[PDB]
Amino acid sequence: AGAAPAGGEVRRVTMYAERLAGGQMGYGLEKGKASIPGPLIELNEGDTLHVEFENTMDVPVSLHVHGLDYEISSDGTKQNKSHVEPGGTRTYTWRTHEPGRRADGTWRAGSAGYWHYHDHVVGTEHGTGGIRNGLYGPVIVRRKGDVLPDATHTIVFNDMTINNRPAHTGPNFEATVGDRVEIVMITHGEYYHTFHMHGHAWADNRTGMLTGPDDPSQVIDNKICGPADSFGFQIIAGEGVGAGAWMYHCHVQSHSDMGMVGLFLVKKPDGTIPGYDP
Amino acid sequence: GAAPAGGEVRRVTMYAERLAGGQMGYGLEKGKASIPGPLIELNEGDTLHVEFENTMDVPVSLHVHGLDYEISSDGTKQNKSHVEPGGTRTYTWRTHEPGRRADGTWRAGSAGYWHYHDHVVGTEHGTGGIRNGLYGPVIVRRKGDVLPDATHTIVFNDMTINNRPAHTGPNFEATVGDRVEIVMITHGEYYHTFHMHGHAWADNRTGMLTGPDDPSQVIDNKICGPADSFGFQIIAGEGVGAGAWMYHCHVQSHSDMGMVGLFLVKKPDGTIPGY
Amino acid sequence: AGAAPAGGEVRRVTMYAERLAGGQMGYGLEKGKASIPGPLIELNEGDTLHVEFENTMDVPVSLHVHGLDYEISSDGTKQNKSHVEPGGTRTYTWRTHEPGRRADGTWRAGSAGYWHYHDHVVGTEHGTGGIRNGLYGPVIVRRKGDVLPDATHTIVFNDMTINNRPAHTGPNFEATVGDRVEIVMITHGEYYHTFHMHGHAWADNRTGMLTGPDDPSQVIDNKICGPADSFGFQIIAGEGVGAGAWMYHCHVQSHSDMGMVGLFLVKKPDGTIPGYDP
Ligand SMILES: [Cu+2]
Ligand SMILES: [Cu+2]
Ligand SMILES: [Cu+2]
Ligand SMILES: [Cu+2]
Ligand SMILES: [Cu+2]
Ligand SMILES: [Cu+2]
Ligand SMILES: [Cu+2]
Ligand SMILES: [Cu+2]
Ligand SMILES: [Cu+2]
Ligand SMILES: [Cu+2]
Ligand SMILES: [Cu+2]
Ligand SMILES: [Cu+2]
Repeated sequence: AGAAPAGGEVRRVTMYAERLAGGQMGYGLEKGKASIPGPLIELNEGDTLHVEFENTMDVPVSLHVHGLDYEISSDGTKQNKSHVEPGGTRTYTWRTHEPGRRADGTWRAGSAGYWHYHDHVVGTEHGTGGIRNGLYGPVIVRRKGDVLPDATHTIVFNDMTINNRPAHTGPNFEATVGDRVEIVMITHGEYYHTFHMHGHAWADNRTGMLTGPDDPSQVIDNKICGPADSFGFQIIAGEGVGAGAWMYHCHVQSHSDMGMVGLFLVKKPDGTIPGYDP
Repeated sequence: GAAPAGGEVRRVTMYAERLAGGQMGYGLEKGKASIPGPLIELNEGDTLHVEFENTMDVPVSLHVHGLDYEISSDGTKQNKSHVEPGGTRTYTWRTHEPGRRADGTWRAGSAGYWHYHDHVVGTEHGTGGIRNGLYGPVIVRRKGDVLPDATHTIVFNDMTINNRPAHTGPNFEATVGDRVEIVMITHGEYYHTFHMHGHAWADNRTGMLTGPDDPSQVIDNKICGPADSFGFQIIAGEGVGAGAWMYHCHVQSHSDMGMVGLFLVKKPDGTIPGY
Repeated sequence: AGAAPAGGEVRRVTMYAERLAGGQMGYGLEKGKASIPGPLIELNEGDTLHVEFENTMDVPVSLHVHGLDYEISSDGTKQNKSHVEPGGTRTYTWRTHEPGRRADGTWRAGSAGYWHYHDHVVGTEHGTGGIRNGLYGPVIVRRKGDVLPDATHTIVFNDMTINNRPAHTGPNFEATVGDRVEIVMITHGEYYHTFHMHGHAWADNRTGMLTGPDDPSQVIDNKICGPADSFGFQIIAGEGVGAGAWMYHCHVQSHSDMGMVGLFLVKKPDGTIPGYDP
């Protein structure tokens, strides 16, 4: 349960770019604890986040965010001289805003949504190598009153992997029937995909939930998405369908056949998953 | 008219058969398998028990998008709810209306344009069965939804429409004024862009704006990928009159290679001008 | 903020198809002034446009429009024998309508939206050769009260080009901070793309702007699109982010690396751009 508070706090966080095993690179909030996808960044509309960023690698890296407000000096592009030299540090500043009525009378949308950050300088001047190595992460910006979940899982379709994992190796995620589960879904690389969840549908809008009986957003369980698209939704685990090993996968047929599959294990209260047998 | 509130327990029997030259299909009676398979329509609240029978020499399953089912009705080998050659099984699909949850949020109803397909032929994601023609449309209506005079199903399965040979349509006929409903499904390996000459729709659940407050983009072109489903209703010839109105994938090599047909909109006397 | 009036005017223009340098083809409103993309046609909901069209080329060409009302006589296809022979002429007629309640109580959508026109006859019966050559252009149909921009810019992703240009030639677009800028984005050809704008987001709906605090459309800065997709939006240039050279690009990694990139040059009031090299 819960709802998002009105935002406006100034926050600081340490971020590191680190080599990981397998030629992979990752972001982390703590030295030695980088992860792919990188750490989830949660902000409420109006918050400011000062990211004290350190590049612990032997090659330049950058941090570039979708959707938030930044001045060009926190762009994370080499083109604007906001990348980070090997061993260097720099403070990237992100700002967010509430919606509101402009003086001209139009409506200014807020920053709330499902967003992401990624490298922009490794391999190419668009971060093609660093994205491919794992330098991407989720950003959620909440509007005041937004329903909060019991858990949030990030699913990144990165070329032909999920979260840079080997073919047919999840990730799986667990919930109990009735848990309010939040999915952040991000795509990267060269390929278009279609993201599909067995047993669970969501609304194709900002929060993934219909606002009420007046909301005309299509209700879907299958969504085409391409490089750098990002969306999210919230579902009630097992709602209307019960416990089980509920597949999610890319529905591009060869993509699922070659490994782009994982499991949303929905448990009964006693912890069991009927008919689940790997 | 419009659609009623649902809550009926419906039954249907569905067969999977082989068809000419390696294709495979679903049907309501044997020897009558079609590609795409039979349209299933429900009202939110309805339950459907599909008495399924596999008539083929290989396993098959029935898996549906969007509807409520238990893990036992998955239609996946993974959960052992596939059907062995010659075997039978009853799949149960449920639907629900929208309403406020216990937690105060709004729960979406089942209404939408959906589809069902095989999941075990060729691969454990049904790649061979989908290619062969094992897919069909499902419509679930909300109470009050306007009913059409006709419903046509267009599936973009890899480089074909409805598994037909290149440059063979299908065409669909209507008369000016008809309320024409289109179920559009995509399957296989390619993205596509579905496009209709002369008619636009709203990019929302019904394909029609709710009213003057519906901000949905109005479009005549929509990108879709494998297992995307959507639908819409148009008044044929509205504002444009009768004639042979093209629809096609708008990916240029795709239309060029034959993903194209004609929506033949007839004058009340039955003649299509310029055709 | 100035607004679109109600429509209902009958407008007339002349349009020519002409060969252009580099084995190209384009539309223009005056002989010898064709461009790629073709001239922007703007209509108010309910206006009619009669296009006095001439084919100055040695192959059949045509004019086909998305989104607008036309009879098969102006369909623009060899199917409905509405193409234009070499040297020939023809008058194409487009109509638009306002929205309203039908007899049966259902709501008829207006013509308002971001649309486009292209050839349908060169190369094949689907205009593949014409579209590749540059026979395409934008159409904006405005609804009464729609907010009017200070400038409109058309970005067409045509196969692996922007506006048929060579790789890494932009185009760039200039604005001043505070300007209300309108983007028209059209895709053509064989491939999918994902349009991305640095520092500026918009609403995934008809206008690119949220109606108010009840509009649930997702706010995005990244959007997958395929051949003959069209959408548009207005942004306040630099809002929340400030002046600077703001990148836009296809976010498919190999597409950006290979030059599907341009610049949204947002200038301070004095015309300078921080950190940019003119
Ligand atoms: Cu970028
Ligand atoms: Cu995929
Ligand atoms: Cu499914
Ligand atoms: Cu990006
Ligand atoms: Cu599946
Ligand atoms: Cu296609
Ligand atoms: Cu068209
Ligand atoms: Cu499926
Ligand atoms: Cu066409
Ligand atoms: Cu591209
Ligand atoms: Cu960006
Ligand atoms: Cu077209």
